[PDB]
Amino acid sequence: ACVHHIKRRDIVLKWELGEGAFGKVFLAECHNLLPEQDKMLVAVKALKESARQDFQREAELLTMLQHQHIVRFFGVCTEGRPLLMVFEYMRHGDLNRFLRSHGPDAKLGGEDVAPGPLGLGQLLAVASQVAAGMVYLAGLHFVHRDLATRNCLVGQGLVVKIGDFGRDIYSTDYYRVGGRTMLPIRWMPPESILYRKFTTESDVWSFGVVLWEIFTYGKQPWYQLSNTEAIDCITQGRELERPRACPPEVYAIMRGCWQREPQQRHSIKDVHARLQALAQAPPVYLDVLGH
Ligand SMILES: Cc1ncc(NC(=O)Nc2ccccn2)c(-c2ccccc2)n1
Repeated sequence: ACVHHIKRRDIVLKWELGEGAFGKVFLAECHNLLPEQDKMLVAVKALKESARQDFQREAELLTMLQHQHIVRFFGVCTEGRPLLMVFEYMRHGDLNRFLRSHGPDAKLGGEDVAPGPLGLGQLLAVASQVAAGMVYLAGLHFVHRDLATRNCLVGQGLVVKIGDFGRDIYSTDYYRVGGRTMLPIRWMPPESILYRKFTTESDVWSFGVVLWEIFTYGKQPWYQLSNTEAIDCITQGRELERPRACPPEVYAIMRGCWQREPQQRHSIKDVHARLQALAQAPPVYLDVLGH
């Protein structure tokens, strides 16, 4: 257990940010966490609570996964109750709400983003960041299982990072099975729905769905269908349409994440190289991509 610890006197709760079942998230002030910083803002998760052993293995797993496009984990506070998990605070909240509030369906302030809906270059910078995080996880042979824009965070400078939360204003993004167990069906490949198989290969299908969410400005995949109607066409080989804001070159990336045969799909190292090239592309080349 190389899990970093924090003393409860070093954490000062300000107010709530989010809530769930196995938690509730607070914005807090943390002292002596990072040198030269003195005091910094963090997101503190107070746990529900015998799942202390479940919490410990989860803490050990979050310590292991530390990268530039993975939501930073600082440590736990085991001294007293409730048990606390400390993470980095992300000014813009989750990627889904960020997309919806910077979309054509938004009513209105410009420090990190220009007026109006996010541009093609911004949307691609957002997609390449999520891909870079998936390259690291696939590299470590880690299978996410819940890759969606509602599980990504956006920080100062439009830095996008991957996490895994519990949500609850995103209940329609899940299909309730055994009165407790939930599935993000709309984000799952046929092998996961039909055979209950989840691998690195299935994560690229999910990233492909994330790519479609980015370009639809956070709209739900298969929104026009119910959960069973969604399972039918996912298992029957039906693909999501090209988003209005999506150029054909990018739709070619999504389609390649959606090759039914898992082994016939492009690697995440590939998808990332194709997205990084488009994000780092000059405006002249990108203006040609936009029609
Ligand atoms: C309004 C708003 N700002 C920031 C947020 N979170 C973070 O800055 N970090 C973080 C880290 C780990 C787990 C959850 N959140 C959240 C939020 C709250 C609950 C769950 C999802 C996101 N919401």
